[PDB]
Formats: sequence, C-alpha cells, structure tokens
Amino acid sequence: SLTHRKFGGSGGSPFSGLSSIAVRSGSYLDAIIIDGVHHGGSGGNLSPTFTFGSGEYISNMTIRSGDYIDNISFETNMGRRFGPYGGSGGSANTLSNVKVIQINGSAGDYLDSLDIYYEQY
Amino acid sequence: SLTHRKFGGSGGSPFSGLSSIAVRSGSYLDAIIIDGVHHGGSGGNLSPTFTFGSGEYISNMTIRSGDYIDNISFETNMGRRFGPYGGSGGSANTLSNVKVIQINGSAGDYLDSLDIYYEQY
Ligand SMILES: OC[C@H]1O[C@@H](O)[C@H](O)[C@@H](O)[C@@H]1O
Ligand SMILES: OC[C@H]1O[C@@H](O)[C@H](O)[C@@H](O)[C@@H]1O
Ligand SMILES: OC[C@H]1O[C@@H](O)[C@H](O)[C@@H](O)[C@@H]1O
Ligand SMILES: OC[C@H]1O[C@@H](O)[C@H](O)[C@@H](O)[C@@H]1O
Ligand SMILES: OC[C@H]1O[C@@H](O)[C@H](O)[C@@H](O)[C@@H]1O
Ligand SMILES: OC[C@H]1O[C@@H](O)[C@H](O)[C@@H](O)[C@@H]1O
Repeated sequence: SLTHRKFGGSGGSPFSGLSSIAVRSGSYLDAIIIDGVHHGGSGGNLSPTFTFGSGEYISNMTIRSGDYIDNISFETNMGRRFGPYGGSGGSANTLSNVKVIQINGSAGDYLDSLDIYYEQY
Repeated sequence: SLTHRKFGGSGGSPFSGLSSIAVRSGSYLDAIIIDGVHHGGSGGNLSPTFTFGSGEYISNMTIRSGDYIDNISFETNMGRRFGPYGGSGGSANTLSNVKVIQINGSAGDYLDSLDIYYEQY
C-alpha cells in the first residue's frame, strides 16, 4: 500500500519529483523518458517533452495496452495535454479524477507495463 | 485513496521514475536534487549523485528536521548508503523496511520539507 509521511516545516514553494515525460512511439510505446531517463528500446519516434509546472499533475489518463503499452494520453489539472502517442492496438483503460504521484513500470525493447501511483478522488 | 495500478503485460525489467538523488548541504539541507533537477538554494556543498541500479530502491531512511530538513541519510535494499548529509539539529525520524516511491517537498533558500511516498513492509 502506498503511504506518505511529511518531514520539516511550513516554508518554501512546493515541488514534485516528477518533472517531465516524453515517449518514443510507433505502433507501441517503445520507451518512456522520465525526467530525461530513457526506459525502453530504440524503436519508434521521439515525442516532444512535457514539463510539469509547479502545482501541476496528471488528473486524467488513457492507457491502451495488451502485452505492451500501445498508447498513452493524459491531461493535467491545469488543462494541459500530452498525446495521444502510439497506436490503436490493445484495449483502453482510463483514470479519471486522480493526482498521479509517480510513474514506474517495466521495459525491455518496448514499454511492457506502467505502474501508476496516484491518489484517486 | 492513495493507490497504484499496473497496466500492460508481464515482460520487461522494472524501473523507477526516481532515478537519482543528490543534495547540497551544510548545517541544513540547502537543496535536494532529484533526477538532476535542483530544489532549494545554492548554499552548502554538493554531494555526489546516487543513482539507483536495477532492482534497487531506498529501504531505510533517517531524516532530521525542524523548521527545515537538517539531515538525510538512506540505505538501499542492496546495502548501499547515502549520507548522512547535513547537521545535527532538528529531531530524527526513521522509515524502516520500506520501498520509497517518490520524493516531493517544499524549498526556498533551503529545503524546508519533504513529503516521502513509500510502501511499508
Ligand atoms: O512502436 C513499435 C514499432 O512500431 C513500428 O511502426 C515502428 O516502425 C518501429 O520503429 C516501432 O518499434
Ligand atoms: O500490447 C501489444 C499487443 O498485445 C497483444 O496481446 C494484443 O492482442 C494487441 O492488440 C496489442 O497491440
Ligand atoms: O519490451 C519487450 C520485451 O523486450 C525483451 O527484450 C525483454 O527481454 C522482454 O522481457 C520484454 O517483454
Ligand atoms: O546548510 C546551511 C548552511 O550551512 C553553513 O554551514 C554553510 O556554510 C552554508 O553555505 C549553508 O547554506
Ligand atoms: O530545522 C531547522 C531547525 O529548526 C528548529 O525548529 C529546531 O529547533 C532546530 O533544532 C533545527 O535545527
Ligand atoms: O527555504 C528557506 C526559506 O527561504 C526563503 O527564501 C523563503 O521565503 C522561505 O519561505 C523559506 O522558508
């Protein structure tokens, strides 16, 4: 189970460890690039990079998947969008009214899977 | 509800969105640097960067804090240690037998606070 703990005082401006996302994609997601770190293979084409502002987070997301991640799109709490990138294989699954905290996953030559850590509202 | 969800298939090798950590420190934590992205001020001295290997995550952490983050130390499941860095002020608190998932927080000229998301085992 996901939990959290706060340490420290009340000062300063908020930040998140999740800074940016890009992907390489063709018919599948070949790779996801998190904070500049490449996870996956060398196929497909490189998307533009989406950089989160302060206070910004993924609030809704659609992931198409089967054996691999086929496609990703998301929208933030500030009305910004990323994607869709990828193909039309697999089946869709959507998250709505969330706050994504972290993106982990598994990868080889492709992005096999995403493990999304989030608050569900 | 804090939760997580897996999308996709069974293949590939796990990765984390939290790839590396460094700090600037003196008597306090001046800054935390997450996947190279700086949060905090330019005081103190810059630590080496700690980069997580495959299958490696933070398993134990000690944070000293008061009005700021005074000190951080952690150990991974592979037995590698980071820190301690910072000073001897504040009060200590420890996470034990965890998997750290994400590090968020707040910062100004110093690291004011951390919000650590983790699984407790
Ligand atoms: O995304 C999976 C594959 O889709 C194909 O259409 C592209 O030509 C490849 O480079 C890519 O690896
Ligand atoms: O996720 C990659 C592929 O997995 C297969 O199991 C599905 O049948 C395809 O629709 C999908 O494109
Ligand atoms: O990413 C697609 C695949 O790439 C291969 O190189 C890995 O060994 C598989 O486990 C994985 O399913
Ligand atoms: O970490 C708090 C402060 O500690 C002092 O010992 C250092 O000289 C400063 O550069 C630093 O900003
Ligand atoms: O965290 C910065 C400082 O906060 C104060 O509230 C504590 O009394 C000090 O011990 C600590 O060094
Ligand atoms: O980070 C320590 C301090 O730096 C200042 O610049 C900010 O205005 C304070 O909110 C913060 O507590």
